[PDB]
Amino acid sequence: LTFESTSRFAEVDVDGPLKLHYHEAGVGNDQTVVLLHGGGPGAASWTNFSRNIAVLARHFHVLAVDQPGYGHSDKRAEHGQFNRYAAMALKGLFDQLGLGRVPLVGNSLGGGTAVRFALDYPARAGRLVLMGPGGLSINLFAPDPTEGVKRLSKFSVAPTRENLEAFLRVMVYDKNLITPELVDQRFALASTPESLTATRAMGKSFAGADFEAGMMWREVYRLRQPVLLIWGREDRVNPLDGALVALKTIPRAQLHVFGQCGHWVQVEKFDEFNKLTIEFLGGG
Amino acid sequence: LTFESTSRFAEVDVDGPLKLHYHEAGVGNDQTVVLLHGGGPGAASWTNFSRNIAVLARHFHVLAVDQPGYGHSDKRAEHGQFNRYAAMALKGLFDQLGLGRVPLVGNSLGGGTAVRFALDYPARAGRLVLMGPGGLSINLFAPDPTEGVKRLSKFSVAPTRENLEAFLRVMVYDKNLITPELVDQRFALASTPESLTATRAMGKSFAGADFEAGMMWREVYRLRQPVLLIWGREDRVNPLDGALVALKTIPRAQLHVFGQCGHWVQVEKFDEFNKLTIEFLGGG
Amino acid sequence: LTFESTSRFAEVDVDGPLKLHYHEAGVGNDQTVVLLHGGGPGAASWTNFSRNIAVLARHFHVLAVDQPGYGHSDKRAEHGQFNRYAAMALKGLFDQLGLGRVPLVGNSLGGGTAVRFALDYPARAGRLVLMGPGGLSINLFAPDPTEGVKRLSKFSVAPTRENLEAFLRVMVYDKNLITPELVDQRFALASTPESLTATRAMGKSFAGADFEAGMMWREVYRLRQPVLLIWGREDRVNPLDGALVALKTIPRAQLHVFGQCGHWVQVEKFDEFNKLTIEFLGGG
Amino acid sequence: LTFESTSRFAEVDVDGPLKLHYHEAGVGNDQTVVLLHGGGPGAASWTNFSRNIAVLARHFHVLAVDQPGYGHSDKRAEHGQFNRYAAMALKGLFDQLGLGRVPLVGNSLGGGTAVRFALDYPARAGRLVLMGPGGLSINLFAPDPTEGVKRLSKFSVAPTRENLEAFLRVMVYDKNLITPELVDQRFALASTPESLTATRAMGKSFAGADFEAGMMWREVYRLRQPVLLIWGREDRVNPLDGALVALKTIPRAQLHVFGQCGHWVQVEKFDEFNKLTIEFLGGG
Repeated sequence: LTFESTSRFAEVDVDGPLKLHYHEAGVGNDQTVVLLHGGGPGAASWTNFSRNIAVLARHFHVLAVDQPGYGHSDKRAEHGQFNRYAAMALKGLFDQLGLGRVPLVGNSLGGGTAVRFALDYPARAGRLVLMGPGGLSINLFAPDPTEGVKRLSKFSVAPTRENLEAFLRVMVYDKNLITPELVDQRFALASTPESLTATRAMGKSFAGADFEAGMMWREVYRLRQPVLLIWGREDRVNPLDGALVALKTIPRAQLHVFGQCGHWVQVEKFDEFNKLTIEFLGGG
Repeated sequence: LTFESTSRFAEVDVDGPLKLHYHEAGVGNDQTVVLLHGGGPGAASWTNFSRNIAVLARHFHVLAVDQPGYGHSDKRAEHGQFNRYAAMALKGLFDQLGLGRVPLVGNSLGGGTAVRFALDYPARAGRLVLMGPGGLSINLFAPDPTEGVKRLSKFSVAPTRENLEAFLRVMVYDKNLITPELVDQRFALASTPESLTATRAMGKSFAGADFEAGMMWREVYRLRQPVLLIWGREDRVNPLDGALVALKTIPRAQLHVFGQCGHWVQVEKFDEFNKLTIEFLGGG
Repeated sequence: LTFESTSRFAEVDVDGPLKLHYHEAGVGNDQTVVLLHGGGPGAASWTNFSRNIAVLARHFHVLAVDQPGYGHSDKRAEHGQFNRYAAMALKGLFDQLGLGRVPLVGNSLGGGTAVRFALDYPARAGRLVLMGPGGLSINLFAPDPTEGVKRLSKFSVAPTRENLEAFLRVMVYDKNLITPELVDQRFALASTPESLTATRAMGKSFAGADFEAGMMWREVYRLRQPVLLIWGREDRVNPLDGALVALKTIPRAQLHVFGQCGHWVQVEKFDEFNKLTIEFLGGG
Repeated sequence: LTFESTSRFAEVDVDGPLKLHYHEAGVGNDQTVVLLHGGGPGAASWTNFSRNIAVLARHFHVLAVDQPGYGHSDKRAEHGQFNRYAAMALKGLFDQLGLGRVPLVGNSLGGGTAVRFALDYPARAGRLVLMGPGGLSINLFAPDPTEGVKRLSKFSVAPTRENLEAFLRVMVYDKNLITPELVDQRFALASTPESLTATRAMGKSFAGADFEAGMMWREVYRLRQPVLLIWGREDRVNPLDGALVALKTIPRAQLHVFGQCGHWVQVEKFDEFNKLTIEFLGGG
């Protein structure tokens, strides 16, 4: 399984044609699952889930979608509240691919997209696995913006290799995961004018007319499906105190916290993450 | 300054005439403040604030209002979401007394009413002092219903002196405050058939069409005034974990927690509560 | 597998001969695990883990020990801090059975025993699975004693069927688990003079010369092994706020919270509990 | 009331002579209070409390003490656990001035020193006011080291004006308080070779034999006096989650949180902090 063998494109309508890149694997399997990556500079489906896709493709039909603004999906300069926009894109892709009800797996911004989609198209969303998700999280103790969010912002406004590497280092517990290669590739993707325009448009979509769409901690008491919250104890971007309202108000919630783990849960606890996900989503 | 010398009635309009009983003192002072008691069986303005009224009336024009369902105020068999209903009553009283923008002090249910008023009539509410408020509180750790709320429900089903005294015991840290006289004064009001009709009417109001009006932890981010949250560390009705969302999301929040203090803060910590409130509200 | 086929006895020295009852199964397997039940009236190894033992005996050599004061183990009227006493008993049993390093699974009082044993004999304790454990838990929000602890206490002082059934009902989320049969058997065991003497001696062992042995939230930063904290979101005896210091200070900690689950985690989430335990403890 | 008019030295014994510099005012008043500043680079009694000293000296006999390692106090290259060391210095000063039992006000590091003193010399410490205290704080949600503490460490390694100004920025909510004058006054003290030797000596002291002396969240259950914990809601050094164990386990705790306030509470919320402190300490 490679970036190229799994690579696919689809065009959907969100206020016009919109091209979504995604990765597909496990086409023989009967349960489809959708993976949604996080929102940091240079984030994409393959770079964020590359290894998880191989493992999960043994049990499920995996669709790992590059969210609008990211990877090889379109990077419009104008859109509404990012999660609402990304959820409409995904709904376009569900209709095109003929999907019914599908479980969703989302990290950070992708978690928020998964929840916005689950609230807006309740019949189409199955079980949710959310790794340090944005939107449903509300930092009851941490001053906002957090250190990790400030380092994300600083890169958007001063896109240097040094700012990118500062962000990558607060994303993980074990800083030896941040190789000079991984910084080289993320910087190259992240610092293109189109990726920098997309990040600014994403970051400033939260303060707009439909800003309440991002405040999903107000809404998640409406979810009826089982939801697995997964947190790295040492997450500096979306810290653990952000889990509490979702854990309290989602009727069929569970929470798994990993010690010695940051924001990149699916990489830093690769084996334990994949086993939780396969078991919670049934087993394919 | 007695029950009799301070007693007042007003007839206000809430889908028809509604008699409110209240207590008024410090008519000599130019700064008005409204006190709103909690929703415990047999609660009323004088039994819950009698001694606070005397101290506060040195500095302020004090209106302590028996909420609908309580004391000598009308006890309708049917109404909407209680806080919405009680806030509309209060709005009626404000127009009749020609009050402009007035600070509000409120314990538990009357704290929820204060907030519902401050949200629904934003120009009419000043600084808020809220002691273990209901509605804007959401217990992130405490399983609902709490031990305190189960005792409130039990009295509603089996209205005996014993069930009233079990409720009063979990309302306070120092159980010696629960005198046979206080029990006799609460049980006299609590056990009238009008009072018992008002309690069921209230329970029904939280499950009805406008039930979201009760979930003010989703809305307090909209409050523009200074808000003093006051908690007893040992509150068994609305425990301390219920303060966190309001403290995070109210821009001009402050929190004061008293150790060795339960749900009846204005009495358990009389002198400290009176001094905090006088200072926070600007001293007269 | 039955109460009788698995039943075993061993005599150990703790300030004199002490008889411990325990249940043994999976003698063919190579990994031993020790199960330690909770401290509520009538609690025992078979009644608390009966079904889990069958499942876990497929992968491990299960030793489910009746803690001193419980089941068919001795019920002395005098001992030191209960967890220290129970940990010395278990150390006696490890030596007698020729065990080396063994993982431990403990609910509530048994969790505290497992931790006290892991701190006092560090080489003998493997991975720990702790379900709403006592001792390492400190209720940062919940007033102590909790509702569930009060109902435990009330039974010890007024051992009626009605008090026992009140305790059993706050131990679980789904109150239909508390059958008239389960109340009949627990009451019969719990209300014997020897079981009532043991419970009082356990309950009053926490306020004695070695009281600091019970305050294990001060010590768990010394644990070096992986530890799985498991909590029912709706636990009313040892609520979730008690997890936070252990989750923070144990280096290799994880936390799994189950929504719609009380204190009897291993029964109320039988399948999800057994799968977490088998996976965390390796797989046998 | 100036730096010069209030300046004092005492030579005390801590394994040998130790010069402490302090500021004294309100020699007219019979109730003494000691103020202990935080451990930020270039912190001292006058830069951290100058204006508080003037207000407090209307009511109290104020001693504001430059802790060892700071201001004009001795800056030894080696010492034990800092708080233990600083508390022994303070004990020396108490005996020389013939102080009996005196209340203590302390921010961050000086809050830890206040508590270490109150534990180690229980008869000599009165009421404690503690603003974002270190040592008794343990961050149940915030990954350690916090953003604030990493900036303190970074200055220690690369002592530039820029690194000092980055530290000051995360110390306060209103960044306009960080004037070029304050930066110049802190950077003057911070960048001396004695000061930079005192910072490393301090870091080494937290990893040494008596490192537990620093973990006072394990010991504050022993405090018998009233304790006012004061927190800025936006403290990025010692965040609000660090208050919870101390608030739970100090019998006579109170907590006051200010919204729109960081780590420098005595200045960010000058008038409210001065009024709380004067009232809590008994008004003179």
